[PDB]
Order: sequence, then structure tokens, then C-alpha cells
Amino acid sequence: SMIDDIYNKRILEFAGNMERIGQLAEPDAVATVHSKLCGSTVTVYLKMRDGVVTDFAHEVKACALGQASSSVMARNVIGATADELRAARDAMYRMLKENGPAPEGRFADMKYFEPVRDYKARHASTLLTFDAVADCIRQIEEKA
Repeated sequence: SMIDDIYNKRILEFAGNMERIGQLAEPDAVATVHSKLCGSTVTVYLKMRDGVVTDFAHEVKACALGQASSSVMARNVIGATADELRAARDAMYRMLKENGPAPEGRFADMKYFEPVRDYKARHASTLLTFDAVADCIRQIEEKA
């Protein structure tokens, strides 16, 4: 089927229930990431301390896969370490581009994004939320 494997029931439930949409009051870093192919955009607001994410907010205007991926991030990002987030982003890259395994731990819900591997046109939109968070981490780290 592939299409029903891509737009599964979990993917459709994620995209429809995105939490923490908006902006943060006094964020430590703000990253905006754009997919030039499809025109999808994700702006992520992040607060951190001692290597741990303490607050999160984002504004999403992406396809269903980008919405579903941003929904999983908003449910599991608070309380995660920078190493946990880079590992999930690293695992997401290797799953879609290198036939790698699905991420695990607090990002085990990305297993439902495995059919997107054979759908190259949606790879950028799905990774928008991961690259926006990693850019905020890189900003807060650079401030030293």
C-alpha cells in the first residue's frame, strides 16, 4: 500500500494534536528552519539549563509528516538532554537516508515514521523540528 503505511493512524493522530503552539516569554534561543522544496517552516523556542531542556514552544506550518514529527517533539523534548536530542536527530537522519533503525527511548514514537524512508520528498519536512531544536542547542552552547 505504502500510502496507508505512510499516512498511518499514528501519523494522523500526531499531526492533529500538536501541543505547545506559540512562543516563549524570554527564550534562551530561537531557531527558524525552512524547507525550500515544499515551503514548510518551523520556528522553535527553547529554554535550557545544565544541559537539560526546561521549556519548549514552536510555531509549525508544514505538511502532515512535518506536523506529526513536530507533535512527537513537543511531547518528549522537555526533560531531555542535549545528547538525547542529538542522538534522536542522528538516528532520524540515518533512518531516512542510510536505511538505519528507528530511534528509541523518549523518541520511540518515530518508529511510525519509518515508511517515510522511501519517500524522499518528505524527508526535509519531517526533520524540521529536529534541526530547529539542534540549532537552538547550538546557539545556547555557542554563548560561552
